[PDB]
Amino acid sequence: STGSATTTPIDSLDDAYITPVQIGTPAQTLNLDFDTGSSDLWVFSSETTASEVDGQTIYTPSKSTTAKLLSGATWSISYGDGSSSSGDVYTDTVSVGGLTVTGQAVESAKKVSSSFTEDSTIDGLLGLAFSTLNTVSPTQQKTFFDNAKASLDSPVFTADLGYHAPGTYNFGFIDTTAYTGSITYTAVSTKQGFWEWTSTGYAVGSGTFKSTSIDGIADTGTTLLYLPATVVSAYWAQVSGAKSSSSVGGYVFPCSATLPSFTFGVGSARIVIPGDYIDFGPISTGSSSCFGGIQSSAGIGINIFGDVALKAAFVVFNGATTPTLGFASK
Repeated sequence: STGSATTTPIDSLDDAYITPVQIGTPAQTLNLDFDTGSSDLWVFSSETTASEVDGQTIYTPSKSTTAKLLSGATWSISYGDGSSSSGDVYTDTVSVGGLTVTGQAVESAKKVSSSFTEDSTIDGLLGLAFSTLNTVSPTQQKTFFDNAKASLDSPVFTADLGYHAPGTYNFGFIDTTAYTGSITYTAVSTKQGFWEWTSTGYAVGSGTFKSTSIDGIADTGTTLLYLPATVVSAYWAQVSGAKSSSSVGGYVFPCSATLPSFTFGVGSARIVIPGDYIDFGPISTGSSSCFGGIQSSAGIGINIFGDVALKAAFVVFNGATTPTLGFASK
């Protein structure tokens, strides 16, 4: 089998991407944030504290004839950005772009933190990291991809995120029309449960390429590119008027400035992030100070190749017995 679904930016900055997911019988369609940095499929629901729902579409398991309580099961997650949610668990039928999993754990939120409530466009998350990170207790549950894997034509999914435009998640096949050149594959460590890999270096604009190993994660659920402070400083030093602002919480720059591209290494291959992808707009309405899309990972404890980086590529998440990642230009 295969599946293919369009993913759409939630706002004009590409702060996140939402993908429609059918849950239950009859189908309830929720728009979920596909997150290769986590491993829980959780939804706003009829069980979510009423004061914590503000515009989201909810899953109502009592209206699904295929929903079954996973008795005794609870879940609770905290994300790198400080947000969190928790609740209980049902199993139900979940379809993405034509691909159906029966018996998928659907984690129903009883509580969500303020940032989730405040984002009316995201109805939940669909985790696509390794199932070892899944928070369901007492019995850890499998991701949608893990459940689908054996049925897929090939045990892969691909992320093709758009810049200020829709893109595509495919399951079970590689669309050879969706990228240019060849796909370069690189090794993955699953030891932390992430799609963790080592970039071979970077360049800033037309500058020479610096060969240096940068361990990080391919994370569709993180908006920006977070890299070591050395790398980030080298980038922003090429932007007139850029500075790191403690009060804002990262590098800002005047919008009158021209952003250089940023190149990252995948083996001997190179992915070029155009300068415009690094502009995240005014820090506040009407401000002339713009927020940067490349920021320091210092204090996160890991480097994160988030959407800013991934949307410059066609990315293969290869779930073969030994997982790997593939990157192509597009």
